[PDB]
Order: sequence, then C-alpha cells, then structure tokens
Amino acid sequence: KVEELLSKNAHLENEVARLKKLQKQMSKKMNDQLELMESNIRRDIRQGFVDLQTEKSDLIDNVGAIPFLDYKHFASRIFFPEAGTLTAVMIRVDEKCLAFAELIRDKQFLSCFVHALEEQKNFSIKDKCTVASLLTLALHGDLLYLTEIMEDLLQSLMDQSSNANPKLLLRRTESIVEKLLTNWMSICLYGFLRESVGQPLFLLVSALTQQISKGPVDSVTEKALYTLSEDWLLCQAQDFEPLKLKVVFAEEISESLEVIALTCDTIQQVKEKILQTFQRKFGFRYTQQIRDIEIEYEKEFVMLQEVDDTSEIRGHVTMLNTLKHYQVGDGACIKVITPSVKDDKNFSIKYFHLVDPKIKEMYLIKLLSTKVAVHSFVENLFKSIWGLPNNKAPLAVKYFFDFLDEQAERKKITDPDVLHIWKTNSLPLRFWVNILKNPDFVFSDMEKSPHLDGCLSVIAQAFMDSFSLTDTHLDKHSPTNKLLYGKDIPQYKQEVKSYYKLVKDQTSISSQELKTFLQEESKKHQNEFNESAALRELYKYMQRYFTEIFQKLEQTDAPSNLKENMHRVKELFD
Amino acid sequence: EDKVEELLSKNAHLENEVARLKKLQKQMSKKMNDQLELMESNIRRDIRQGFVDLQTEKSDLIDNVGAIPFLDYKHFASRIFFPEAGTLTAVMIRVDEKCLAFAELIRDKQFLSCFVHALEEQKNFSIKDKCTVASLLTLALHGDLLYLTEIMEDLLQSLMDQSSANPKLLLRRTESIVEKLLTNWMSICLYGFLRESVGQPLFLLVSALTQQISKGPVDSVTEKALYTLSEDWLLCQAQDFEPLKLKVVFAEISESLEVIALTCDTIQQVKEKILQTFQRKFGFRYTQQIRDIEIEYEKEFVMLQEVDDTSEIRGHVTMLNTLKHYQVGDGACIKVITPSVKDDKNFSIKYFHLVDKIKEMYLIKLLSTKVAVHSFVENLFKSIWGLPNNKAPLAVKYFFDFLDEQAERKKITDPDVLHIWKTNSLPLRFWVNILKNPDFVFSDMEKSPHLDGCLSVIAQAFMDSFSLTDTHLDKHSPTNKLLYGKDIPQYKQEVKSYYKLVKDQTSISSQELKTFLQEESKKHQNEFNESAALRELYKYMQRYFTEIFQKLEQTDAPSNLKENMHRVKELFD
Repeated sequence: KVEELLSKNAHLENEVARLKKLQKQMSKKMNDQLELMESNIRRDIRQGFVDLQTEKSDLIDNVGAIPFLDYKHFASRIFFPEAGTLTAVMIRVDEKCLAFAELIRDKQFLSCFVHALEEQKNFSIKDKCTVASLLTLALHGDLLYLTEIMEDLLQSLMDQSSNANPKLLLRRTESIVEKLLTNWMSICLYGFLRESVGQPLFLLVSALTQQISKGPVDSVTEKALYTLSEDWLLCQAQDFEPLKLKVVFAEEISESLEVIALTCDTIQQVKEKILQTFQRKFGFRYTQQIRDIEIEYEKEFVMLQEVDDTSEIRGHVTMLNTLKHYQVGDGACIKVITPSVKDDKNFSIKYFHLVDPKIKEMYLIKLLSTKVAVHSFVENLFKSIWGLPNNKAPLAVKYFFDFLDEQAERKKITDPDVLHIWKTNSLPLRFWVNILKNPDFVFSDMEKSPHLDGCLSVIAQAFMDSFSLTDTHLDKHSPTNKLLYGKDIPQYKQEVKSYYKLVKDQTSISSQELKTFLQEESKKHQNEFNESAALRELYKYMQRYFTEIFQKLEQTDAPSNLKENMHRVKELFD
Repeated sequence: EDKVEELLSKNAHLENEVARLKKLQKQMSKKMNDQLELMESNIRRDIRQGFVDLQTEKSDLIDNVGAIPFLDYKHFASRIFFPEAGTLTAVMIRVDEKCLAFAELIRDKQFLSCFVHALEEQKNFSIKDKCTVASLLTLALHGDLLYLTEIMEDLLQSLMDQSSANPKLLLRRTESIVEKLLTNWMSICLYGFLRESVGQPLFLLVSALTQQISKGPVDSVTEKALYTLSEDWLLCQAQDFEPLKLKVVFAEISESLEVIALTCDTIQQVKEKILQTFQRKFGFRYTQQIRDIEIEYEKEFVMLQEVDDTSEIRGHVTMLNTLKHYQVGDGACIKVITPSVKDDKNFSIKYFHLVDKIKEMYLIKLLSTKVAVHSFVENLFKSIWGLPNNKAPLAVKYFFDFLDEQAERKKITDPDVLHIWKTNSLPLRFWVNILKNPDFVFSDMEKSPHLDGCLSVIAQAFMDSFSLTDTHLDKHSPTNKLLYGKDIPQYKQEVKSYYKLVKDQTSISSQELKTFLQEESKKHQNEFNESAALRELYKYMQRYFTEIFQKLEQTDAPSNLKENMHRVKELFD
C-alpha cells in the first residue's frame, strides 16, 4: 500500500506545482484584461467628446415637394385612433338618413341629445369620443353649424359645474365637447399644418432618421448609439468602421451612387441606408416598396442575404449577418436591381446582433451629440408651430383664442394664468403634441419605428414643457429626457407667452371671413365622407337612450314638430 | 519498512498546501470580481455626475466689484518695455549738461535715423539689444510722442520699401528696432482705451476663471484641478468630496458670512476661498496681505494649521491636512481675526495632496468650464475689437489708415496682405500679451501657473480669430483647439468686419491727432527720469560711434550736426 502512497504523493506534489503556476497565469491574465478594458474606456470616452466637438452639419437633405397623406386618412387617425371597423366604409337608405340629418341640424335637438347622453352613469368616455367623432363626420359638410353647436356646448361646460377651479378645465378629453373640440382643431388647422408646420416636421423626421443612421443599431433591442432618449442608449460597446460603398443601379445601364454604411450593419439595414440616401439626395423613392430591390455584392457577383449557411450560433440564439461577415471593404461595388426575416412571429427570441449574456453612461455624450445635431430642425418646427405667417395667426386659432378671451371675461376672471391654462389645454396639448408624437398620420409612406417614437417622445415632452407655467429648477435628480432640453425651455416659455399675447392683440375675426372660411373648408371635403354610415351608427345611440333624450327635451320647452320629428326618425329606422 | 509513516506525514503537509492554495486562489478570484464591480460603479457615478453638471450649471459667477483696481501706468509700461530684467526699471520708475546734450541730439530726425539704421546694420547687434535700445528710446522720448510717432513712421516706411520678398511676412515678430518701437507705441497710445473698455471685462474674466476653478478640487501639489480649460491641467485620479457651507465670522464684536468650501481643501485653500468670496461679494478685500488673517475652528475654540502632529505619512511623503481631517461638518462656524509651508524651497518633493487613472472621464469638465466662462470671454474679445460710439480708438484708426496708405503706395491689390499686416501689428503685438498677462494691468494680481495655462487656451483662440485660413476640425486636433473650434468661425467674420469698419470710419484730423498725442505726453511727462535712460543709451552710442558717423556722412549731414555728435561724446567723457 506504499505504492498507492507514492502515486498519491507524486500526484500531490505535481498538483501543488500546477496550482502554483495557474495562480500566476490567472494573475497576469487579469491584469492584462484590466489594461485592455481601461484602454477601451479611454478611447471611447475621448472619441465621444471629439465627436461632440467636431460634428459636421450634413443633415442638409433636400426634398422639395412633401408627401402629405390624403385628408381622409389624416382625419381617420385623428377621429378614431383605435378601431377601424367603420373608417374603411366611411372613406370609400336615403330617407331615414335624410330624416336623421334634418333632425340633427336643429340646435335644440342636438343640444338636448348631447346633454342627455352625458347625464348617464351608464355612459363611458369611449362612447363619448365615438359619438363626437360620428357627429363631426355627420357635420363635416357643415362646419359653421358644427362650430356654433360646439360653442353653445362649451359655454354650458364652463358655466355649469366646473367652477371648482377655472384652471382644471379642458385638462383632458373626457366629455363629448372635448373630443369635439380636438377634432375641430384638426379640421380647421389642417391647412396651416400643410403650409407652415408640415415641411419642418418632415425635415425633423428626415434628419432624425438620418442622424441615428450614422451609428450602430442593434437590430434586436432596436437600440442605437445616436438617440435623444437615454432608455434607447446602447449598453455594451461596439467595434466598427464606416464604409464608403459605391452602389450602382442597373449591356446594362449605368447609375453610380456613393452610399455610407458600417461594418456592423445587417443587410436590411444597408437597404434602408441606400433607399434613405436615395430619397434624401434626389427627393423621390427609387422603389416605394422596400421589398422589391435586389441587393448584390460583387466578389469577383454573389447575392447576399440576411442569414446563410455560415452563421455563428451561441447557446440558443443565432447571430445575424453583418458586413464584416461578407468581408466587405471600403469602396465596394453594390448592385441594386429589380426582380423577410423580421416578418417572423418569433424574431426577438431567436436572433442575435449586439447584446448577449456594460458601461452605458459613457455614451451620454451621444444624446447631447444627437440633440445638438438635430436641434436646428426642432426650433424650426417649434417656431413654425407658434408662428405668425405675415403677422397673422391661422384663423382657427385666432378665433378660438378670442372665444376663450370672451368666456374668461364672462366669468369675471382677473388672472392671466387661467387664460394661459385654457389656451394650452385646448391647442398644443390636444393637437400639436399628438402630431409630433405621430407624424405617420400626416405623411404618406411614413413607416415609424418604436425608437423614433421614443425620441419624438422626448422632443414632444420638451414641447409640452415649453408651455409650462411653473418654474422647474433642474438639479441632480431629474429625468435625462428633461436634462437634454433643460437650458432651452425658459426661452420657449417666453416665446409661448408672446405667441398668446400677440394673438390677443391681433385684430378680431370678421364674421363674414369666419363664415367664408368655414364654408370653404366644408366644401373641400363635403363628398369625402358619407354621412350615411355616420348617422346610421349615431342613431344606435339615439335609440339606446331615446326615453332619456326625450325627457330632457321636454325639460326645456320643445315644440311639437320637433318631438314629432324625433319619433318620426325612430319610426323610420324601425 | 516504516516508509508508510513518512509518506503519510509528507502527504499531510502536501495536502494542506493544496487546501490553502485553493482557498487563497478562490479568495483572490473573488477579490478581483469585486474590485471590478466597485471601479465600475465609481466610474458611472462620476461620468454621469459630470454630464449632469454640464446640464445644471447655475449662473453664480455674477460677482460685483465696481471700480477696477488698475496698476499705476508706471509699472504697466515697466513690464511691457522690459519683461525680463528690472535692474534698470526700478531707477526710471521712482549730469544736466550731458543729459540735455543727448536729449537735444535725439530730437533731430536725421541723427536718430542714421543712428537706428547704422545700429540695425550690424551683425554684432543682437535682438535683445535692439529691443533694449528701442525701449530706452521710448522712455527717453515719452514726453514727446509726436516726434516719436514721426521717427517711428519714417522707420517703418524704410523697413517696408527696403525689402521691396513678400509683403505678407512683414511685422511677423519683434526683431528690428522699429518693431519693438511699434509695440511700445501701441501700449502708450492704447492704455487709455484699455482702462476705458477692456479693463473691466478682462478683470471680470479673471474673477470668473478664478471662481469656477475654486468650485472643484485643486491638487495643492501638481497644481492640477478639476475645472480647467486645458486638458493638461485636468486631474487624473478621482477625488471623493462633498461641499460645505461654513458660517465664517469676523471678530467681542462680530460679522457673519456664508462661505462655500470643500471636504478636501488644504487650509490655505480655504483661506483663499474666504478672501475671494469676500472680495467678490463686497468689492473690497478684508485684508490686502493674505498672511494676516487667523483661521480658527469651533468644536466645543480651536485653531487649525497646514500640518499638525497627526499627519498621515506614506512611503517618504506627507499628506496635507484637509477639512475632513479636522472633521469639519456642514455649517461649521469659523473665526477670523488679525494677529506658510508653501514657502519651503523643497515643497513639491516632500508633500502629498491628491496624487500618489481615467482622465478622459473629465473632458466634460473642460466644456463645463468653457461654457461657464464663455459669457465673459465673448465680452473681453468683443470689447477688444469693438467700436465705442462707432469710433475706434484714435490710435487704432490712425495706424490702420497708415497701413492702408502704405499698402496703396506699393500698388498691392490683395486684401489678404493688408489683413496680415493689420493683425501682425495690433492684436498679436499687444492684445495677446495682455490676455496672457493680466497681472501687468491689475493691482494685487496673484496669477497662478494654471490660470496662465487657461489664459493661454483663451489667447490661442483669440489669436485663431485673426487667422486667414479655413480650419476644418477633425479627430486629430489639440483639445484646446477642439473646445473653441465651433466658436472661431463667427469671430473670423467679426474680425474682417472690424477691419472694414475701422477703415470706413472718417479719417483723423491732424489737429485731433496732435492734440491727442501731446495730451498723452503731458499726462506721463514726469513719471520717468530721462536721465538714467539717456545714460544707458549713450553706452550704445559710443559702442558703435564710428559706424553711426559713417552712415551720417553717407547722407549729407551738416557740419553743426557732426560737431554736436562729437560734442556729446566729449561731455560724457
């Protein structure tokens, strides 16, 4: 048994030797790894600083004519932004409808109708917005009458019970008159939108798209290097270098084009950068549908795809194919002719790009760096929103603001903060904010990404804060989203106070001019929507609360012919 | 056969080693993984903090002073004429026959002309000598600036038409006598405008740079700090600290005042900050001499100094007493009445403050500083190239019109050349020296080397404003150029305008010119003794006597003149 002792002893000696060596190896390895990470930290921090200090201004991308959506779809997204079971038919039988439409146009009927429906516990906000939008559809050919009824309704909404504090009015769209007012603002402001606000909004979108496209984007988390929102910022680092490709379009025709991509871009992302560079350099899409262009690399002429038979696999997730993967260098000929992975249901839990299983803050500069680069387009858009084209505000605004003036007067109020509260609560917060946050509603072929929605959310949060009436003091404890535009807000606050004041000072609106305009806008889209389906869906509510409506109608000394009309519509639809 | 014993014993020992080894290894592994974690967190906490600071900088640099403490013109000129040795300056600051002879001599245009030219035609004559005699001449003729202007101008006409190679390389640097002459002339003629428009914004910029650096930790040793404008002065290692709102009182009669110091300041630094916060607050200093104010702390009444019996010691170097060392809390009352270690020759090699690794981490601070002070800088600059009531200072309008005139006589149809001369003679000759040396202009101006580094950044930017080359900024640049880089192009435009606007201003009437120059002559007539100056100048005259006489003969000089020249050498000898 001394044999086993000699074997175990020799082994013990030898194992001590190994452990001793292993300790030293792992020590040196650790120290080296440390040096590496440190060097990378320095390099990336400095590179970030340098980027901030040296950002060229290349977001200058010409467009000319702007691809607005048809008014029907804009309105469709602004009236009903949830379901579209009726929108389709309302975009693209006469006796009962005529009866309901004749009925509706009677002021006291519509009044007692709305008032009755809003006098129900059984009546929710969704119903309210529904019937309000149906009303607008029904009376879009008669905006003047619509306006009048809305005014009477608003007067009621003030004088009635909201006297607890005049500042808590129109905070949010809950009543029928509120939804009504929103929709109204969309209608009467659509023109001014296309004239003044449309273009700079597009350019802000164009630019934002582009500036993010200068830096690496995880195709999975949808996170990137350039952003305005700290949540979308990339955690882990990324080693990469840009490529100046020479993409050509095609005994075949010639059409060269310099396109800038990266060594870490997925094929699809490169197709994006090329369609984008195209529409930004020329003003028109090469192909409207992104799923038509064949992309081909010339090795010595090989077609390239999202994934091929040579993709790395780690654990349970596959790595996408970048550009380094196909060994692509600087000045590589790329062909685009005329002949998806993301279409898969399970895409985010099967594919891998730039994150796997951590100094995020070293990229904070990028926020600033992005924020500066895009700032120009912002102040434009913003100053186009609260602007006075030829010292004149849009008629809708001037009228409605003068109305608020009148009503504040009629309530006997001596505190401008209130009028400011109404004014902000009825225009920038009901309408403009909803546009800045959703530009796809306005423009044709406007595919809007979640990240872009995040950044636009930051820009809009700052837009709202422009109208604040409270002196926010920025300190170490504040959202990063608020610390980006912080220094700029107190300016906007002053321009906003201005905008309101100058409007109040602008001359009154001639009733002849208001009527002319409103009837003009009625004419522009009279036959765009069918009153048919709207009145039809509206009567559903009418008969749902018929008894109540009738009772309220009695409560205000109504004529015979009117009640007879009501029962007549009921007896025609039934 | 007892081997079984040994093999066991040995194995025991061996196995034990293995055990320990593993444990050791294991523990060490953990340590590393923890170390990482810590540094990671620390890094974030600083990076973010820096970012946050850039986004939250309040404007508290608003510190009043009122009337500015200028230096007597005597010392200003003393430092702008001789910026090196002051063995002669002190004599001029605070024989009748011979001196009057020399003074009457110099006032002849032909003698002084031939003097200068001959002197400038000698290889034995160094630059330092040329500047020396130029300054001596200026001192000697300060009461007669009209004559001085005249001789200077004729000398310039000479230096210009004598070259006949490229007009863009005139007035580049100070090497001929005419050039140092030109500089000194500028100082005299513009000291007025200095006090007028450039005095205040410069002093306020110094006050501002002073305050902003005082906001963060400053290594008392390497003189490096957290808030700076040059990457070089930026701190390396992190420092851990919180601010302190001290209730400083002045003694028992009393007087209260809030001060903001740090939990990592040397006592001396705290003294600096109380004096500075005071003078920024009231407009005057409680004490001019900084070594008369006693600093006392109250714990139960206890005095505190630079080092005590309980100072930490590592390796072979001592650590200074911070405010944390004496356990000073937020709101600690500090007594100040009327009754250093930095004075020790071997100071920097014996002590320790904040160094004993990621520096780029603090690049934000440069910005954070650069932004914070920008206000003041744009003042100073836009004061320098500004036009008070649409009128450039007489001196400037005059000399610039002179340069136009001369350029026109050379048939030069190139605007770039006029621009080159104009920048080469005014902003680079005079203004830069003042940005980089505000202590020449101000009473009691302690200028730290760091402050000099920063001013060197700002001055480099200033200089870059007058440049005629479009600079494209890329990743390969200094940090100092990267800071103000996006600001330079606007300036270059303001400068081109300024030169155009000076030119388009109405000319200067000879009556107004003479009035001005004689007025400025009569102001400072008695501030310097012509005696010692002429005395030191005659040294130069007799050194190169024969050559002067030769240049004189070669220019049809009259008898009475040469007779005078020999007469003077007769008097001094």
